[PDB]
Amino acid sequence: DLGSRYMDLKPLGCGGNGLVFSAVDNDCDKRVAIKKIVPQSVKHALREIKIIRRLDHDNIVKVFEILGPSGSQSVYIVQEYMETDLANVLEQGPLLEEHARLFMYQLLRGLKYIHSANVLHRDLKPANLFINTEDLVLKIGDFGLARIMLSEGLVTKWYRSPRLLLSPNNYTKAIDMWAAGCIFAEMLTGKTLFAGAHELEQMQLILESIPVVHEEDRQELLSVIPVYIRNDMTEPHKPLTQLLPGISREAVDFLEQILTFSPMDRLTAEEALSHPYMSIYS
Ligand SMILES: CN1CCC(n2cc(Nc3ncc4nnn(-c5ccc(F)cc5C#N)c4n3)cn2)CC1
Repeated sequence: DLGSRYMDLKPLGCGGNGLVFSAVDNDCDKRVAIKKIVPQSVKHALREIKIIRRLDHDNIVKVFEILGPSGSQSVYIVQEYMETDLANVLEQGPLLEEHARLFMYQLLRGLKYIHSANVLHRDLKPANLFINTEDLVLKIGDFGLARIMLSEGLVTKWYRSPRLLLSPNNYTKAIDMWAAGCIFAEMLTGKTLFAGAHELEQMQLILESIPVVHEEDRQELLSVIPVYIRNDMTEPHKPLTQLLPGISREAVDFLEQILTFSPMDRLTAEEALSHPYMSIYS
């Protein structure tokens, strides 16, 4: 019951920072999502506020207000209420190719925007992608958004690129592109593309399906895991076509251009939108 504006406070879940509540705005009779934030946390909240406050795109969750002691402009981030998240949608099964393709287009539009603003998403995963099922609108959650320049066991590693498994602190625009490809594959199958228990099993799963076409990358992998490194890494044992058996050639071909081992062969959000597979939303 914090403030006179935000009534009927009901929990929605838990973010990587704090709790999320669902509340009704008293000014306009429309629902909002409020993030409560409980030092090193003070510096981390200051950066997050400055960024998300200046971003406004159709595929980025809208941030309405920044509050503190009960409606004063701990911190409270008031943002738009979305019907559900992608994780919830995919728990009910895979999507029709037309829906996976439409959400991928929106995800890429949202990424092209934040990348253009030199912001990246450090935690791109289906739980951070919000959906309004009637409108078929996908929006990228604000938590995780950062400038390009405790509870560790609870952070998801399944959408991490091979480069991010090898250099865990270095974040780039390309790492978001890998996660976008993993999310697309998951929308089509309903299953996690690479579901490794630890960083070692993860890399082994990717290496079973993704070709290593550069000697620099193969030399780097030979130092980390010599046993599962062959002389010809150009031909995986279980390629992407085998991991997505029911889905179309067009979709697998597009995904093969995103799920590249090296960030230098990978399509940027802008290049992926220009690809004939995405360019169909004129
Ligand atoms: C457990 N499962 C049940 C369904 C649930 N759900 C969430 C919404 N709407 C909604 N709209 C705008 C939001 N902005 N942040 N955020 C979050 C909500 C929960 C959370 F953990 C992290 C974030 C973050 N960032 C938002 N949720 C509708 N249903 C998701 C969690």
